[PDB]
Amino acid sequence: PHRYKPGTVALREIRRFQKSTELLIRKLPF
DNA sequence: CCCTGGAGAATCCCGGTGCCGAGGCCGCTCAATTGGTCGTAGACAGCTCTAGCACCGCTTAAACGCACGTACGCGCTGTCCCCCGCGTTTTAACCGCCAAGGGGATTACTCCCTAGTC
Repeated sequence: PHRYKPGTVALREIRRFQKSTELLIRKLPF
């Protein structure tokens, strides 16, 4: 099982967003 | 007791082709310079006047050490509860299908506006 401990992918995924700069909110519901 | 070979998987990175738009080029174009005025407002004293610099001696009011003392931030213990990674499902926009008006241009019939001579 390729299950990582809670938070192991969290730091990576935070890095992924804080690199990005796009719109985080879907336009139609807004 | 704790370290790692192997493996799974995310990262860094440069080819490697397609695209749309940044920048250059063209044609106006309108607003900053500039001539003058004439009179406005601030620089230049100038008289004034007004609060502060330093000084004096007190007065106990705060400031600091010493000693008691005591309880709280922090670090130890344990459990427990609840949120995540992954697996399965369902709203959620997007692009095709159809037959009918709306309309904007677009051209055809024609009809009056225009203008000639026996």
